[PDB]
Amino acid sequence: SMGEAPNQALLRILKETEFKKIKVLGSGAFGTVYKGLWIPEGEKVKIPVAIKELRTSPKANKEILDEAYVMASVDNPHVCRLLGICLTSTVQLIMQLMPFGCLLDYVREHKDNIGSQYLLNWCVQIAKGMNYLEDRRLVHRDLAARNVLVKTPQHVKITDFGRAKLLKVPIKWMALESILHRIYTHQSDVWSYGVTVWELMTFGSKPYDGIPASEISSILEKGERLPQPPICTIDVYMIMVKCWMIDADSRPKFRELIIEFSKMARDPQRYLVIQGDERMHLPSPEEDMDDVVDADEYLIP
Ligand SMILES: CC(C)(O)Cn1c(NC(=O)c2ccnc(-c3ccccc3)c2)nc2ccccc21
Repeated sequence: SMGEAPNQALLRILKETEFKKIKVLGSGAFGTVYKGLWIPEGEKVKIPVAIKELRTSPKANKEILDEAYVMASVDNPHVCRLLGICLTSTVQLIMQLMPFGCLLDYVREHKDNIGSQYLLNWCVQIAKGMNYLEDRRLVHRDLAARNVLVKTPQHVKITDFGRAKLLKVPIKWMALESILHRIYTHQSDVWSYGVTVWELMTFGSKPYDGIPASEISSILEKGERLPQPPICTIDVYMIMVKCWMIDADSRPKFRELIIEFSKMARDPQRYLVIQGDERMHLPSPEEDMDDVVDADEYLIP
């Protein structure tokens, strides 16, 4: 070809009869998400799934199918992949179940059991997910802690490709040039990565809390950034500050962020100071659960 390489991803279409809905997991601007089980007809397999549904019209269907295109196209351990779609009256996106929910809600609810090792490992895993999207020439355009999900406390993945593109908006996560000039690059995703880290290191504090969205661009033009979280050493805070430069190229690349956070993750208590960091433990690995298989172990030929 002359331009981008051909996208040879498989869009799998699933029957309504192949999966059960168990309960509702959430409802908001993103849509409505149900817990379910996907049982492929001719296989001794049960797959825990999230089933997304909109909150029916041509506008809704076009926009949700664009998201399905992008999700079906990605394949990385730190990115949520689409398992398939279902063509009932309402188009349903069938995704891998992330049992522990989004990372923002997780850090809020488990603040008193989250250690430096978990926080820094999460930063590494998000950076890998984003670096992969950069390899696929994809700008996420909505990276935040709410859009990172938790498969296990050890394993997180990036989600929500409803604004993802090739190379009411979230003003407080966006780079300055995105707010002013609608310019979006992988480096604008780095700014958002910085804000995402700040969310985690503050245990899910709202950025610029009280300051309205219209004040943000002039605040950033003057040079005011998000403050240093109590637990953050200058080493970690410097990296956030580097993500928030005016010059987009002067910000770090995701590959460098993988490197720096993985160096720090080898000696976590040198880079994050948390009271009682040693004694903390988070969980580690009704229904007939015998033939249950996680989607990550269910690979299509
Ligand atoms: C929105 C909410 C309530 O925080 C999501 N929530 C989930 N969510 C997924 O398992 C999932 C998987 C894959 N993708 C998504 C997606 C995709 C696009 C845009 C938003 C969410 C979502 N699992 C939960 C388990 C317990 C409690 C809450 C859970």
